[PDB]
Amino acid sequence: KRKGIILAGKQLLPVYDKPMIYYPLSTLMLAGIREILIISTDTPRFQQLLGDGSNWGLDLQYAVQDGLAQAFLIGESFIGNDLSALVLGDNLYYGHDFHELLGSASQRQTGASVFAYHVLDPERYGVVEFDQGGKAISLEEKPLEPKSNYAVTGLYFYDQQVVDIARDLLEITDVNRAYLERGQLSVEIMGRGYAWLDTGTHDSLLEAGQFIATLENRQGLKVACPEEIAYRQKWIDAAQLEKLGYGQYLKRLLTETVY
Amino acid sequence: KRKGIILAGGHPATLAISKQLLPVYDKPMIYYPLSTLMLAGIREILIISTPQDTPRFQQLLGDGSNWGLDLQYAVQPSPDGLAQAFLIGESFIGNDLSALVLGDNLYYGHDFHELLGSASQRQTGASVFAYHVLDPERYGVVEFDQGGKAISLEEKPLEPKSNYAVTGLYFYDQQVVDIARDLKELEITDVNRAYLERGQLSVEIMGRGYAWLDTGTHDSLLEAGQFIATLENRQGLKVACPEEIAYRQKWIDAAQLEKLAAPLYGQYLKRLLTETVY
Amino acid sequence: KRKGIILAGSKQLLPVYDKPMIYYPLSTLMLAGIREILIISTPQDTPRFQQLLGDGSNWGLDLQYAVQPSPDGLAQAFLIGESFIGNDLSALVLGDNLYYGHDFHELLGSASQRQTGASVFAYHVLDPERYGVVEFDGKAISLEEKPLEPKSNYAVTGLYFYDQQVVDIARDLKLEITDVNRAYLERGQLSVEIMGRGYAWLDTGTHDSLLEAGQFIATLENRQGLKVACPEEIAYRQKWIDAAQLEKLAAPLAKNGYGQYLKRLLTETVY
Amino acid sequence: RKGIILAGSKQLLPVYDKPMIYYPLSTLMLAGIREILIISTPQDTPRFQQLLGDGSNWGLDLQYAVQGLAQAFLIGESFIGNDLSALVLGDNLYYGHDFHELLGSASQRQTGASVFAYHVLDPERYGVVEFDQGGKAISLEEKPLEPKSNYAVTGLYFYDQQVVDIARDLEITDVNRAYLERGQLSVEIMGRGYAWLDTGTHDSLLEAGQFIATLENRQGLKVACPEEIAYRQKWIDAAQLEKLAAGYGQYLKRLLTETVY
Ligand SMILES: CNCCCNc1c(N(C)S(=O)(=O)c2ccccc2)c(=O)[nH]c(=O)n1Cc1ccc(Br)cc1
Ligand SMILES: CNCCCNc1c(N(C)S(=O)(=O)c2ccccc2)c(=O)[nH]c(=O)n1Cc1ccc(Br)cc1
Ligand SMILES: CNCCCNc1c(N(C)S(=O)(=O)c2ccccc2)c(=O)[nH]c(=O)n1Cc1ccc(Br)cc1
Ligand SMILES: CNCCCNc1c(N(C)S(=O)(=O)c2ccccc2)c(=O)[nH]c(=O)n1Cc1ccc(Br)cc1
Ligand SMILES: [Cl-]
Ligand SMILES: [Cl-]
Ligand SMILES: [Cl-]
Ligand SMILES: [Cl-]
Ligand SMILES: [Cl-]
Ligand SMILES: [Cl-]
Ligand SMILES: [Cl-]
Ligand SMILES: [Cl-]
Repeated sequence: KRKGIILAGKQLLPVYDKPMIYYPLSTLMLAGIREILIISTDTPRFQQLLGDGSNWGLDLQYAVQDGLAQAFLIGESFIGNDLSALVLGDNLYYGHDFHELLGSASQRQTGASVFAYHVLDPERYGVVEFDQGGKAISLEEKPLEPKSNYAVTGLYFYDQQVVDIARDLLEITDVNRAYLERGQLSVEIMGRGYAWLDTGTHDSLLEAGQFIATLENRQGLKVACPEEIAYRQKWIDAAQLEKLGYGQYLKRLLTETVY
Repeated sequence: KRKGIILAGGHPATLAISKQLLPVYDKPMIYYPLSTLMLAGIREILIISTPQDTPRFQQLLGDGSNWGLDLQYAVQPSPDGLAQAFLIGESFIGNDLSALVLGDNLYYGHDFHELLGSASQRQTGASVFAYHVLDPERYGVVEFDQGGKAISLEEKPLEPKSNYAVTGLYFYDQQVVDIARDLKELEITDVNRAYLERGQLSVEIMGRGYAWLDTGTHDSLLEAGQFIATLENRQGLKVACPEEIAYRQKWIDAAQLEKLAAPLYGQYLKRLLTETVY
Repeated sequence: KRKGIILAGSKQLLPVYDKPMIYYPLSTLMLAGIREILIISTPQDTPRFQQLLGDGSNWGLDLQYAVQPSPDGLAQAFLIGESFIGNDLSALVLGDNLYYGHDFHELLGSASQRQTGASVFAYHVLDPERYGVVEFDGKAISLEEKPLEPKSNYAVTGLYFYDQQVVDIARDLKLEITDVNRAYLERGQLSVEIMGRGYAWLDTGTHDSLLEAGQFIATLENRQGLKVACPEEIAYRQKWIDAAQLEKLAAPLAKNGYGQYLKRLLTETVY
Repeated sequence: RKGIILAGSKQLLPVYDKPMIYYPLSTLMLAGIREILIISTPQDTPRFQQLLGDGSNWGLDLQYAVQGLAQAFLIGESFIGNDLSALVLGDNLYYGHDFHELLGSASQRQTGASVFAYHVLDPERYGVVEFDQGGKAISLEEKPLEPKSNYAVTGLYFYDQQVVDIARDLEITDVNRAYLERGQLSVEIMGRGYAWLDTGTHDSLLEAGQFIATLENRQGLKVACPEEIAYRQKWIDAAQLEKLAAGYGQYLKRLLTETVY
């Protein structure tokens, strides 16, 4: 059992054709996570949008929020004794093998898993330094002189240790460094063939919109449609999808094989 | 040995410069299919184009020895079909395995090196890629049975059997030249159907996680440009930079990259010498 | 008579969305009523423009061609085109500039109809250091070529209207267009008209701006069902070519959206 | 002249750097209108109230009412009273040189109605206006199957004291035809040099966003910033702009210390 947390501290704005929250929600769903806590300021508006999630075969809970690590304190009782995963509300991911990348991370039963991605702008993120042999040797939160161009993405997989590490503090980078110092941090490369886009500024929200529109209008498939992912995980049956351009798309999913 | 062919066929936007010489954002369109053949490990490449455009590719790309490639050039007298590439490049292909790419196609995704590697390493039959599109009527369409086996190909069908379009990327064994010779426009789809009829066609799915973009219209060239710019300005890495791929294949050494970087894109090539990229 | 010069120092043969970049500055000179135009470019690019545009008689224009041996400055255009200009009023446009807005015919008309001094356009930009910057007291008091500390955010556009003085001013320079314009300013014969924020003046000179310019034109054109800076349209509306000539020009492009567009111009009133 | 914005949520979505409602709001403000009624759904009316307030921060008087497009004159009948009126739709964006003067001219007629005709690829989606050989408007059709022209009537309407009673007796096109039938409809051409964009679909909202970003990042000026328009109309002084300003804040500060023509 692994439980999910989305921290939305903007995430109700659409990226092209659906609310921004649908991307991190879809990401946790693709990783096989069904029990998800949405932490925000906005909490009632997410409740109004997403409900308890039983329409999508999910169990959605809500909590209200001083730092990203604070999510483990707020969701401590939600996490209980289970493995956890944390996603940030303003990140979207796209690529081939993304189901498998998440699967591998979510299936480790010990330590923590994070993803390093080559960016132009590493100073804006957690930066991970590698030695000559490609081993992760240091983490720095928004460094003035980055040790590498490899930014840690807003996607984190944690074992039962995280709550107690967070308690002894609030930077997510300190949590991740505590695992690294114990030799229990897995840093997987997210290859340049994957797209990890910021949706956090006026410019990047626009770029992300154009990016999704180009893929979707080319393929005739949607990126990060939660009802599709639910259906393909077999968390909802054809009857439930039937009940649930977006409506037309869901109908098409019942009458087409997509590989 | 597998040998590569890039077919760059043929207003008023393109009256001063053929389509595959137009830039997609920051580099000439030909750099994408060129980079694709290079990523598949192909170094000996024939560029077929119009009598007018062949000299301009020669002027842009040279013999390719700067990038550790062997580039040759041939002309297509008139646009009498895509299969005509095997007739024109028959002597270039000889008795070797071959690969055909179309000049106006752009590919991007994780495991693309591995997808190409697998196809290029088969020593028999033909390998093509099926991609889910909104607009299947514009392409070769591949129909699948309940067990996911390919059962038919149709060139630009009025009523497509599926949404799975065959991409502009083709891997062929020694049979292709003789199959092409016996065809009666000469369609690549007829070549592929001849393999399918012999049970020697491998149709690999190119997953929705890969981007296969058209660069063939004013609208799609613009979309493709915005797509590459977004990735490149996010990553600080280039898509389909031939000098990078050459360097990473170890077809050129750091000394050769330095020389190529000096006169120029140039700043980017210099950065490649002083950074580990996984 | 006012004679036009397009300096394209290749970039101006690249398309902005649906037509070659040169069609924008060409259309701009045409909208200003200029029919006799000299296209100055490199020895390599001059033949390619000749191949694209011809003598221009298809569009009721008289196009001539000259070469710039090496890129020794923008003012060099008046030395190269000295004989082409002769004793006539002149206009200079740069090959990588795109203009769009309401009253652009009237803005150009007014400038082209002055029979004395020089007329330039000041446009509020985020990035003034990249251009000639004009300082105001609303009277223009100074010009600086790509200043490190700009006196204002008002950039001088790539669009210049000159009287018979320009050739002799250019002859005595040591070669910046800004020095030419300052020589007029020093004589109190420089007219600096504001190009309002309601007009779009876009750079097409980098990978990023060429893309932005492309998206900009596509959005207008697909919204309106009208083209921006289509030379055959402007020629037809100036009555430099008749319906018969437009029909002939449309026929061979019949295949595509551009031929179809020219045919539509014969059977529709557009205000 | 009193203004009505009908926003029938979509008009709270941003076009690049500001809420969509800021464009039609800025349009009424540029036309010199300070008293504006925002009509929306029972659900969205409170959200506009929360965003915009009574508008006194921007030297405006903003009122709110809840909800065909002609129904706006019935709902805002008491708001309009005996005054001239102007109606804008919540999902339309306008840009061009002389837009202050185009609006000024329309807003300054003291009789009949003024609308704007714009050449579009897609006339069937709008009110279509037909012209005779002499450029006179001879007919209006609401979303015709066979459009008589490519000239769409924009979401921008100027009305005299007659409109409430015409509406009482529900398509905006019928209201406009009633004026046309009385020979009291002025149809001004909005030239191709102006941009009139739809922000009503996923595709057009994206296009509109890219369009505004390109202009704004080129000029270092904002399109349809209400605080700027208020300041330039002298409805608020430098002191009030300073308070409101305390990238968008930085922009308002810049407006106090720069001459912009
Ligand atoms: C062929 N396997 C790869 C799946 C394609 N991958 C899918 C993606 N991606 C393109 S993704 O993976 O990059 C992604 C997922 C969530 C958010 C953002 C991106 C998607 O958006 N939706 C979808 O249904 N699948 C198929 C799918 C989903 C779940 C199951 Br279970 C099975 C299929
Ligand atoms: C093995 N790392 C994953 C590959 C990343 N893949 C790379 C891509 N891609 C994003 S791609 O593969 O999608 C692609 C390649 C050619 C044309 C179009 C797309 C690219 O453009 N350039 C590059 O150098 N590589 C690394 C690379 C190249 C060659 C070698 Br050999 C090793 C690395
Ligand atoms: C009728 N006055 C409005 C002009 C609309 N203006 C036009 C523009 N503009 C949008 S523009 O003016 O901004 C412009 C012109 C050239 C290059 C770049 C922009 C245009 O591109 N094409 C066109 O035919 N006209 C009509 C037209 C042209 C010439 C004559 Br003569 C008559 C009509
Ligand atoms: C010559 N100046 C006319 C307007 C310039 N143009 C302005 C525009 N435009 C670009 S616009 O006019 O196309 C427009 C306005 C509102 C909504 C949509 C578009 C604008 O957005 N804001 C602004 O302050 N002005 C100056 C300004 C405004 C008010 C006064 Br009063 C004075 C100056
Ligand atoms: Cl981190
Ligand atoms: Cl990769
Ligand atoms: Cl095929
Ligand atoms: Cl995939
Ligand atoms: Cl100057
Ligand atoms: Cl203006
Ligand atoms: Cl109407
Ligand atoms: Cl106009």
